[PDB]
Amino acid sequence: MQCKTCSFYTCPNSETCPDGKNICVKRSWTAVRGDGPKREIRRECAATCPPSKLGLTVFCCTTDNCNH
Repeated sequence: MQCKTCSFYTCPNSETCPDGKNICVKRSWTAVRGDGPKREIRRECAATCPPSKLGLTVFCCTTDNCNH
């Protein structure tokens, strides 16, 4: 599989995903901690997505680098 999972909000580069998983994933939530951005759209590779319960905005993708 291949699913880019950067920390910024615009990583068009490519990033294959290891492990026996197979997908792209992202979760976004607003939260003012220090000086970061607003909606933290963290990302990662998995079967469908992280263990989010959808309370967080999950965004997965069944294809090569998708969720930038």
